[PDB]
Amino acid sequence: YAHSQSLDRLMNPLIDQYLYYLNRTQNQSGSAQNKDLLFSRGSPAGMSVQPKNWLPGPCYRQQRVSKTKTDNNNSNFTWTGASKYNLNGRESIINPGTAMASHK
Amino acid sequence: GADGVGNASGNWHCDSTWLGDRVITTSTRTWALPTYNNHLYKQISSASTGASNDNHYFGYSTPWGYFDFNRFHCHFSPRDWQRLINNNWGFRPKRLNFKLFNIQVKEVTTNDGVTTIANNLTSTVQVFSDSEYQLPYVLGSAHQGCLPPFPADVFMIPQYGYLTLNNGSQAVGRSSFYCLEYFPSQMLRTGNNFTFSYTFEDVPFHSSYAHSQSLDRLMNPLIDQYLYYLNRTQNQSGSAQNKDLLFSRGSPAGMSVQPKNWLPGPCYRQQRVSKTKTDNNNSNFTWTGASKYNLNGRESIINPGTAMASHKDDKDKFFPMSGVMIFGKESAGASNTALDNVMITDEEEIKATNPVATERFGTVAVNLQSSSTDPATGDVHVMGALPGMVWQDRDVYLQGPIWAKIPHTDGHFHPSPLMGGFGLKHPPPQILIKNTPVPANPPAEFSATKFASFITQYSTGQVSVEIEWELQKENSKRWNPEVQYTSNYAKSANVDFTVDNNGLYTEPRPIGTRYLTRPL
Amino acid sequence: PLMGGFGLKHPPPQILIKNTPVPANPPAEFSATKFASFITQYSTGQVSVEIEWELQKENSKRWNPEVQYTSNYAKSANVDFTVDNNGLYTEPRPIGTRYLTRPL
Repeated sequence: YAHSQSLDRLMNPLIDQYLYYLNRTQNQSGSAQNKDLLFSRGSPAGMSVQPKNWLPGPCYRQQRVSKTKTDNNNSNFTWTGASKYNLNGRESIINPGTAMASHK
Repeated sequence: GADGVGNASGNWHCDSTWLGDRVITTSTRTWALPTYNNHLYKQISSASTGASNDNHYFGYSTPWGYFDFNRFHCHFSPRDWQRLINNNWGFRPKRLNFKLFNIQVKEVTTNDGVTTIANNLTSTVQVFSDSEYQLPYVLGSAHQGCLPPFPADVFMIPQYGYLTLNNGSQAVGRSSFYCLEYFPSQMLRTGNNFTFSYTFEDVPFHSSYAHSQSLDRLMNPLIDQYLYYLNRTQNQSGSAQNKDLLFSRGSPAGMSVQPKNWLPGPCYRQQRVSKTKTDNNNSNFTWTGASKYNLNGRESIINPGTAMASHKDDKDKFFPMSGVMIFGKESAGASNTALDNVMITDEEEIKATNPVATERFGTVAVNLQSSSTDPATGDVHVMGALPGMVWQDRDVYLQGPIWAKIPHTDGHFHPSPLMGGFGLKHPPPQILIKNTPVPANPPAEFSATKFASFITQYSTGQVSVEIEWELQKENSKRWNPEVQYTSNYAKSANVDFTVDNNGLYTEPRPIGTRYLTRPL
Repeated sequence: PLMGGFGLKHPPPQILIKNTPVPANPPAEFSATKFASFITQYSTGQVSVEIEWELQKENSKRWNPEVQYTSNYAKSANVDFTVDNNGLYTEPRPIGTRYLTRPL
């Protein structure tokens, strides 16, 4: 199956949270810049900032590659700049690696 | 159950009863249900809004309201919460009992400012529970609209809406649209009532204790180890400096160097922030320099993050910028509001096993030392799971949430919801409610076009929730008294957790659970 | 009790009553702020109390008549403990209990 929801978009788009976070650390009074600590409560407007319960899957990053040759850096980096592991002196490329989305 | 119009379909059960290893909480509140979205499902998104790649969203809003009691103060009174906290090493939910009754459907006509409400007796309200978990679950997001902590407080029912898959402001093929009328639901007139029960799965006890030892200080202060370590790599013979390899056995003198059996909890570092504005770097770094995660192109701030101690030592003036629980304050506002109008939670008792959130986890060797190259040392700011690690989870608070639905995934790890509480594969289901549409007079000739003329109406009833909590009693051989949550004996203008002259219930501070002490 | 009567460790308990709050029509959009709009209403009913009193009868060997509470036989504008032309109930004087006589 495929999820019809995404981990970051799990809340109720219609309701605020009863939770707060530190929104501004510098207030705008026309005073150019002036310290301060300002908090706001979670809003549908600012989903990226609302407290949440879970984290996305583990990660071991991999080098990007384009299907159209043009986009790609010149040179032979298949081994040179590929993610790999070091077992008793010898390296082996992490091939299918940790399960990660292929392209955004 | 069901009996005429002039017959109450349920009583006011609001109580708590203590039974050795159990406690039963029972709450009743009066509620009010508006007719949402004028009976309509609406497509909603971030399109033609302020945008921001990290804030885009696609979803729908339903004509349906929903019940929410996922908050400890929905069940425990302050006094109770005190009892719970001061005497119990742990606790958890077992059984749940939900009753809905005394339904009253009012119709309101409003003619020239003169707005009058009457009883529509034959009108019906629909309710049903998502027992099969086929609706997007919103309860585990710390939203508003729970049962009021104060029993005498009437409340408004939250509107139900949900988010599906979005490619910024746009939906995809695999995006899901759910119609709540495509569920069987029970219809109620004024004399009817709805009831329902649930049993919690086996979740571990919330740890309402604090350790009276710390992971590093677990040995016998009086005795040497039979283990050795490399103490000096350069001897002092007055020869300035001269290689050498010197080993010593673990001693009480040098505890920081003794071999040990365990590691502190995982770590994902957060930026420090002072409560007194002065100490803070100038500039607006709340987003700019906040720890966050990157999910399909969009970033989201790791809010309550991995469970870490809030501030080291005495420095109670600091706190992780987005790594603690911040509560409203009744008089607090939307988005302005200063530190004086909020309450920040101090996760202090967990210092004994967990890394401090603002500081680093530790330090790692980063190169292969030798005669010709100096030994190097890197700082480690992010630390994943390690065989031998142990830790506590974030505490829970009287104004805090109780449980959250473990997402249905091919895999998860120590699924304690990150805001604190109980992680349930099958949580108390969502109870959906809704006023049934009552059409106004239609045309005297048939018309296929959608119906738009509705008699406007709302509803009121009582709701009762009863929960059975299993306690884990304390078995301490500690000789000295323990720390307890207490009220300040001294005189005062106001009494903690009461109403003021204007009759507004107010909660002084957040209260955690970890007062009693178990050894490690 | 110093004002006179029966001192009870567990007296007839307090009977608390109250009209149940009936909200007026709420906003067409959700609001977390405390609810303030109530349909104003009151209530009427009858109440009945029934009490069983144990008497301790008199066992007197006194020869001469006793003092009794009596109403004045003589003519009068008003009858003790009644209503007036305006329909107002009125209690002429206080009446204690101690009329019959027991020896010490």
